[PDB]
Amino acid sequence: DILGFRAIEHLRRAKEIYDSLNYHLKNATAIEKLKEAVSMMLSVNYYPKSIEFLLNIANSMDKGKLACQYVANGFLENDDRKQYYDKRILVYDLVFDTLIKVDLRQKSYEAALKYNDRLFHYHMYDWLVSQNREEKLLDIETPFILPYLMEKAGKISNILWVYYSRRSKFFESAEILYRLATSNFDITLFERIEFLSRANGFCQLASRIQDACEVAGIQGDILSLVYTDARIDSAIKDELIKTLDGKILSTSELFNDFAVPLSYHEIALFIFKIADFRDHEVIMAKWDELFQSLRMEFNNTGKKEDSMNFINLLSNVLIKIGKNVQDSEFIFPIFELFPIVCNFFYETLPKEHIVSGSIVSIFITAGVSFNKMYYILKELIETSDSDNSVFNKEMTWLIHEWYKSDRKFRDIISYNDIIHLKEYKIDNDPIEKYVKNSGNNLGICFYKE
Repeated sequence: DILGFRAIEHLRRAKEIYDSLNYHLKNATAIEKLKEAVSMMLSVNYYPKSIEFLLNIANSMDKGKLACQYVANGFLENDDRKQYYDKRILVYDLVFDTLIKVDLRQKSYEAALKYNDRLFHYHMYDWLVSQNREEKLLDIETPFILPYLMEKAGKISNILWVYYSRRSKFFESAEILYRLATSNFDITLFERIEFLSRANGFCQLASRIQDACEVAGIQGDILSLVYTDARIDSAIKDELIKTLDGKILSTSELFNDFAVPLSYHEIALFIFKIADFRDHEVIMAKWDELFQSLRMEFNNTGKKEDSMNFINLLSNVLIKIGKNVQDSEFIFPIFELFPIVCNFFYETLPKEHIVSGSIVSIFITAGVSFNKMYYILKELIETSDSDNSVFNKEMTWLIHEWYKSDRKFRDIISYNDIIHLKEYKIDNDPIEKYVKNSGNNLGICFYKE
């Protein structure tokens, strides 16, 4: 009571004016009263040691660590008495209310920070996030910053856009953006992926990250299609869109709840690759649909235009999904597929609109090497007892396409020994001949630039 009036006087004399400052410090050791005392401290620019004062007082009453236990329950019953917590917050708030006023102003911040009190920092930080000084957190090097961010991990995206940033160590950063992308709060794919584009960049984890990138991408495709697709209402779309941007989904869900009812057959195919499906029948069953749908939209008038136009778009669709699934031999059985393609070509287009090379150029452009494409075709020719009039024209086009594309190839067979082959034959084979003399070493795979 009186001791308080005396302390207030000790600070009153200081105001009229270092000694009285010490008399105020000691005066403490001995609520709205406690505010007043400070207000006068500051009149003489007494901030830094004012804070310590306030803090020391906060620690002097709890003496100690009882509030901490109250929080471990965070209860409304007496828990480890709430009173202690409710008290310190008031002091804390005053430490903030004063910090605000410092708006040489850095010597007052590095006091609070450079001061052992978890609860305080936990609350200083909370106080920083409130007035959006979130980025300032990224400039804090206290032993209590780390845990704080960790605990508050799960607008938390700020805490996390703060965390993966925070970590200048890549492992930890990535492990964060991963969960960031696989989380529950609404976060568009474009960011879910940029989280992965980032997370990936830093690098079992790789495993789960890549998988994610892949499945995510598929949704992006399905999503892009739902736009163009005219079989949908914009609200349906939207509902769907909500589901697509919103998270990564079970493949079977992606397949059964989308690719099928929406007959996006390329998708289902690409899915097959990632999931590592192999059942030839079902794989081919899906290829069949692909071609059969393609057929529906075509308009055969016998004109050289509609033919080419379709040839193009057809070659286009194929090369796309081709690039995506070519590296798989079960999703991309070139031996079973190339025929079917040619077949698809003639079964639809006027024979006179089909040019030698139109079919094979697709696989080549898809990402298949000249080397692989060659042997498969050669087999296809010597395996069948039929005419092979079609494959021959293609092979003829292919060999001519290789020579004029690879110097390494012209270095084995002369321009003379190439202009001869107008239609392919096992004995006319310029490659077969060069092998019966120099060996079967055609050098590394030659792809299309």
